[PDB]
Amino acid sequence: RMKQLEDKIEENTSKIYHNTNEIARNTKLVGE
Amino acid sequence: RMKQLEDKIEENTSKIYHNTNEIARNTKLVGE
Amino acid sequence: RMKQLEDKIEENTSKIYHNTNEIARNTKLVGE
Ligand SMILES: [Cl-]
Ligand SMILES: [Cl-]
Repeated sequence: RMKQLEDKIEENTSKIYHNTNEIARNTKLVGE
Repeated sequence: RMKQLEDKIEENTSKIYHNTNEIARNTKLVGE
Repeated sequence: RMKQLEDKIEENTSKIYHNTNEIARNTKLVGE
């Protein structure tokens, strides 16, 4: 199971990575 | 411990799911 | 390995925590 769990953690890390970039884009677009 | 760790991973997956939707809403609202 | 995996999960939890706050800021700034 542990390798799969490491898989799942990495899938979450990747989703977070992309979300962080999208948030940054929104932050810039709402900024003055 | 492993079942609890799977729990925690799922709690993070769920938080990511909701954040992704909220980010999408912000993206649309900042869009032209 | 399990302690390290718990580490990694917590690093993701922390990234999510900060992203949630930033999303909230963007939500308020796009709000009427
Ligand atoms: Cl995770
Ligand atoms: Cl956002």
